[PDB]
Amino acid sequence: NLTKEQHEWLNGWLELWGAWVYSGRLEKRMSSVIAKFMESRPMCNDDDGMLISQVVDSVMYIDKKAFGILLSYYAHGSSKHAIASYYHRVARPRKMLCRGGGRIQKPSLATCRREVDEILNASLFMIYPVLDSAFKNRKRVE
Repeated sequence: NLTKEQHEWLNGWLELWGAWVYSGRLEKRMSSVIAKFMESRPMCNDDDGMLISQVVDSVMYIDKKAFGILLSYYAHGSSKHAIASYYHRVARPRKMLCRGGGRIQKPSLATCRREVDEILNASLFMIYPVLDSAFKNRKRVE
């Protein structure tokens, strides 16, 4: 988990970046995931939008599911509850280790809400050091 101040800082940047992405300003070549997402609010400037997009793509490409959830929340502006409702609606049957033995069952809505929150938190944790270093790298060289 990030500290409260680190979260406020990164969440702020991701809100600005998300609005910039949603306005269509990211070139398709810079991220196929973002481009595919966009085929289906104050904003940062273009230099910052590109820098953040390169950071996010370079971190989140490993987990397309989490990447999509990040884009739903920050770019489209969907609430965590709205993302979890759809996540729950399309969820696959899972092997659940219950008391007395395992069973096959689709996850509850409460479980899907917790998982969406955890996925967003884990994504911000991964993004934070890379974005912090990206801004510091730009400052150093320029």
